[PDB]
Amino acid sequence: AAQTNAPWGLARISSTSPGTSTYYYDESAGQGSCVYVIDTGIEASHPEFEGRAQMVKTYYYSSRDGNGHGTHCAGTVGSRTYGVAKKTQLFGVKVLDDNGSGQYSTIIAGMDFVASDKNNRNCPKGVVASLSLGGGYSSSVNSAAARLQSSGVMVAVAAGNNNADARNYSPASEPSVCTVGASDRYDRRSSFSNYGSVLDIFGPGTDILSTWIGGSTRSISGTSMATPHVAGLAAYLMTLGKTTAASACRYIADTANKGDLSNIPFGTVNLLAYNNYQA
Repeated sequence: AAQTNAPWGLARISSTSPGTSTYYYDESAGQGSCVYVIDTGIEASHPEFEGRAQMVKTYYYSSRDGNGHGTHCAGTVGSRTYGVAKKTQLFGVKVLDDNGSGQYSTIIAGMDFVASDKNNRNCPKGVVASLSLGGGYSSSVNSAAARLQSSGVMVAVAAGNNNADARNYSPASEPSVCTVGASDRYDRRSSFSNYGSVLDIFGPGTDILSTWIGGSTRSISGTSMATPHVAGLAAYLMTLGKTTAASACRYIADTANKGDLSNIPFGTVNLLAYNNYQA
């Protein structure tokens, strides 16, 4: 299948060179997989989700996304026009308030919730969790992310937007999950992207067009935007049978475009997520 005039990040993950405009992908499109987006919520009524999105848990007064961040991330995972895995099932868990903030105790509860809730869902091709959030180092937050990964869920987390070593941020610094940095459309490390040896993979993160609340769209930037590219790619590869939740991060690294990024500090991997599609 091919989507012409795609957002640049989708085109980039299906190409060996920057500057293309077509997203090439297998028609299976993540069908039969499930992605939990743990964030500010999802506007599930957005036409771009086609009935495939559902809020399953909130830690606040409402399940509505009153911010937009979670709806944007979910759109990069699996919306029709802006998504990597266009037939996946999306589940929203609202651990961040409508200002985009949340306490660590609530974020931990949301991770433990997903590890249990997935056993009540029909996800024959596997389960992914996308965490576009983080803060200062916490061994309790790292431990919760490791539990979620151990329970059989492919966990992808943002490296953070401090132009610093991700070792000092959580859950970015948990080794057992997939830690995602951000790149721009000219194959540079995004100027805000964290770096360091704990990074596993880079994805498109600068000027990412996706869904927004009120049935709208907008472009924003962050490692928050790179993470759902990798989460959607994992769901897509699990549906194709190429990998499992336990090994998807390693498989994505193994099959990545290597050495193509600039402004990568010594000791950080030079790997850009790639779907290896062949017509």
